[PDB]
Amino acid sequence: IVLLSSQLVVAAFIFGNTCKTIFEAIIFVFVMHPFDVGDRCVIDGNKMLVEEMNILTTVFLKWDKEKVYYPNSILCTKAIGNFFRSPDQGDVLEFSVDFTTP
Amino acid sequence: EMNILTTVFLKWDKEKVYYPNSILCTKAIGNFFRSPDQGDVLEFSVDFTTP
Amino acid sequence: SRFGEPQTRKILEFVTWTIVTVLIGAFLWLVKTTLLKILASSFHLNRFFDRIQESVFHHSVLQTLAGAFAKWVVKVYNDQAALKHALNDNKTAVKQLNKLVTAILIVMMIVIWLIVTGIATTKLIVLLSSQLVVAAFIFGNTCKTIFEAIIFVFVMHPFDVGDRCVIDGNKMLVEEMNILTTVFLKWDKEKVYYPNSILCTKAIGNFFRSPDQGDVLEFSVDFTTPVLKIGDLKDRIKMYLEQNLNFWHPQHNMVVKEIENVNKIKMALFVNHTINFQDFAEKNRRRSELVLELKKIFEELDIKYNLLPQEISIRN
Amino acid sequence: QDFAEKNRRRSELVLELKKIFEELDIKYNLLPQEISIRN
Amino acid sequence: EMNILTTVFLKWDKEKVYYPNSILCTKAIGNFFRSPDQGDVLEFSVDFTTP
Amino acid sequence: VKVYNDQAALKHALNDNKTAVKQLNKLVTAILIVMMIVIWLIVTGIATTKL
Ligand SMILES: CCCCCCCCCCCCCCCC(=O)O
Ligand SMILES: CCCCCCCCCCCCCCCC(=O)O
Ligand SMILES: CCCCCCCCCCCCCCCC(=O)O
Ligand SMILES: CCCCCCCCCCCCCCCC(=O)O
Repeated sequence: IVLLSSQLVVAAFIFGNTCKTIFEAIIFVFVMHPFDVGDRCVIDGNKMLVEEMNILTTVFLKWDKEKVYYPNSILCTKAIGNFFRSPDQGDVLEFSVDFTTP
Repeated sequence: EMNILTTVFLKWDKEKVYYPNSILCTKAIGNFFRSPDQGDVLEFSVDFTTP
Repeated sequence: SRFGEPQTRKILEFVTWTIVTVLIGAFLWLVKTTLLKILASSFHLNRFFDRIQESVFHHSVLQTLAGAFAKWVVKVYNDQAALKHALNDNKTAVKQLNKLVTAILIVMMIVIWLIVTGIATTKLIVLLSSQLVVAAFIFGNTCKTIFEAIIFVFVMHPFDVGDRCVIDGNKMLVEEMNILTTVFLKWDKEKVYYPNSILCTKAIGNFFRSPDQGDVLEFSVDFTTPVLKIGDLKDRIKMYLEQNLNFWHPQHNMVVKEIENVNKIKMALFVNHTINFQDFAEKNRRRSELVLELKKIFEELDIKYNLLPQEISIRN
Repeated sequence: QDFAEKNRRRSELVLELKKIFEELDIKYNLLPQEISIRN
Repeated sequence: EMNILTTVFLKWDKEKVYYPNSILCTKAIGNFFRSPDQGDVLEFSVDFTTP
Repeated sequence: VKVYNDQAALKHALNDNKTAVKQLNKLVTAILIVMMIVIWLIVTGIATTKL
């Protein structure tokens, strides 16, 4: 019994960090829950559609439908926009005219 | 809205943004609500020869 | 490259414990074997079973035929090769995992035997304990790295061998997969060794696994272009796309984006290809023809862009 | 959530702005350049 | 030359450069020697009115 | 004389890619010697347990 417990401690020392990552990803997916499948999200300015959610990764489609795999261990530290959940959105048209325009 | 793990914000165009508190807490945050009357600037230029 | 190429009392106590240790060993052996079999199988069985069956079908057909055709025949052989390479790399990776695990299993069993049997004495236990602690630091990052690499390769599995992937804007073909590295070919066929410990933190694109992809043609026209010519441009583009349905889906959008000064209107044409971008050269050939069609339409409709006029004052 | 639709609506607004500038005769001009000629 | 702690490289102008292996271990490394025949690109532009 | 000069050039060209192995050998050996000192101290019983 002692020997078994001793090795669990060693394994923790060595692999605890990967277990930590998996757990953090679980919290991101089930507790924070920033998006669902089919939502358009904005990550680093990229407007992407969520195709699939998993524990370790999120699969998105870019505007040109390239499939992209993001580790959840990375998404956990980003600010994520979600258009699906947004209220009516606004916009801007910028332009310029001559100084002398009455 | 506010929560323990994440703060939710709306941008000027109203997209909804989920922003983890674990990153937000290491940033400097301005707050216009709590601010006193604020100031502003108009920059412009004129010709050198203007008297 | 594979792709892209042109005192019987004490004696019995001893024996009893030796037998127990041996059984522990067998148990762990069984566990080890089982986990590797699961990993090795599920990796492919639940992902490309169907590609294997397609390959078998086409070869059955070729054998039958023997009793753009050439382009088809070549594609059939290239796809079979890709599956063979994926299969061999998986077998290799699993064998490498097998060696790492077998070796640690053997070592721990030696230690277990020595201590449960009473052979190791207090001083030996102290030294073994220290050796393990020191090793824990030295090989600490290595063990972590290998573990993460295993999860990346077998669990996350963002790409297979032969897939055209996009990493940090670099469109690269996967040549080989291993536990510590992935080998990629760049568009100019430079061979790149890319560590998995880095690749594990990136967003990785995969064209092979993508649905039909879209594209954009951006352009500008003069601000004075009559709205009627803008309407004719939209109509002419629609007719072009509808006459080439082997290349383009009927759905497209013309977006007017911006008015700069009162001189320029910025526009973009959004189109949809009938292919994904695994064949990059083919994508560019189809796009190239669309760009030349846009050229032709502008000439026929007399769509122009002029620079703003400059007023000049002359002193002597 | 639907970008193609957003852009269609925005495009019509951009073209309306174009139309208004033309009808109201709103322009932009470059600053005049004085030239001295030494032949 | 290659050693355990460092790799020594020559730049195009033959400057001798010493890299810690500890930093090379985290880089993507191209290898021309091991590459298949390589390709290239010539970019250019022409007038819009070119027939 | 050309044959012997070419032989020397080739032996060096081949030995140049094995320098890392020679370095590893020295490292491993140093470790091995230390391990054997410790083994000697323990197996002969000369060392005591407090030390
Ligand atoms: C606490 C960690 C121990 C378990 C280690 C095994 C890896 C975590 C479980 C993987 C679940 C499947 C993840 C999604 C895979 C996919 O992208 O299809
Ligand atoms: C590792 C454990 C994490 C869970 C402990 C924190 C509890 C959740 C904190 C709020 C963020 C998620 C919002 C859920 C909706 C709600 O309950 O209001
Ligand atoms: C770090 C400890 C060893 C890891 C397990 C064995 C090696 C795993 C596979 C990585 C690639 C090494 C083999 C190919 C080398 C080559 O390119 O010739
Ligand atoms: C024996 C421990 C020494 C500590 C340094 C660890 C590496 C072992 C020594 C081998 C030499 C490493 C390369 C340095 C360059 C050279 O040898 O010229």
